[PDB]
Amino acid sequence: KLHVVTTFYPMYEFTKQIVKDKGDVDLLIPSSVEPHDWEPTPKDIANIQDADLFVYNSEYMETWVPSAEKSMGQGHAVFVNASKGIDLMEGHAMDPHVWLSPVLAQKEVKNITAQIVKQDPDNKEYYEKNSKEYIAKLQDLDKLYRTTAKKAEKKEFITQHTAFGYLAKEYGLKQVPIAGLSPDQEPSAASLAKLKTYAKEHNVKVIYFEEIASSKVADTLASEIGAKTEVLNTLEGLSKEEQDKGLGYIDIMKQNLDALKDSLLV
Ligand SMILES: [Mn+2]
Repeated sequence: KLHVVTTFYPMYEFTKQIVKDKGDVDLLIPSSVEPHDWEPTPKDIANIQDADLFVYNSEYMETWVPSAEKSMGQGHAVFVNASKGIDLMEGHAMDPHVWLSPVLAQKEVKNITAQIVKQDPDNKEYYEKNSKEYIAKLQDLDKLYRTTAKKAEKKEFITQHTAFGYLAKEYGLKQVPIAGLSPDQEPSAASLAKLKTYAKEHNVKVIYFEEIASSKVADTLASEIGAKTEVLNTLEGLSKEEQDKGLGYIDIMKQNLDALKDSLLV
């Protein structure tokens, strides 16, 4: 019966994970479209005040929320951000990718459970039960990263993006991004020469990207940088396959650790 509306995927799962069958949860941003820039339509705005609660990640993430809450009211859906209580981090422009930390993730699950139990105090034990059980999985997940990081002597991983800033900090890891580096078009002669030398003094083995690397790129990097390319994705979205496959936060996050391994445990 409880109706909750969420922004992008990770917010959706956390919520549903604690609510399960006791509530109808949906996601405004379909898992296959950039959430960062996504902008709501009048229809979406309606469904928000239409629901019992609206869950979002951070005002620095879904930058359209603050405007939405104002142009709506309180009698309608009760807004609730999961990043509430998280000291954020060095992004003015803050870094909203906190859910990419199994620890901060737990926090969000707590922050959401709160508003959930409040809104529907009857099913209190239920929501509470599920919540604890997910925080467990999340903690079981945290052990892995915390174990692999200890057994790792690399402590640093090169990337093309930088959404993994909170995952690094949580495990004394260093996320070193590169200049003009895209998974689509290969780097410029000037950039490549810059990255190339950086790999000579860091014995760089793998380079991660937001999505799969194209032929050109994946190839050039091999010969030129003499390195490979791995994914390491932000649970910002899910491929149609993963959806039908069920692969979620814990699943896709485990994938992310694997890739890391092929660099940390060298
Ligand atoms: Mn992002």
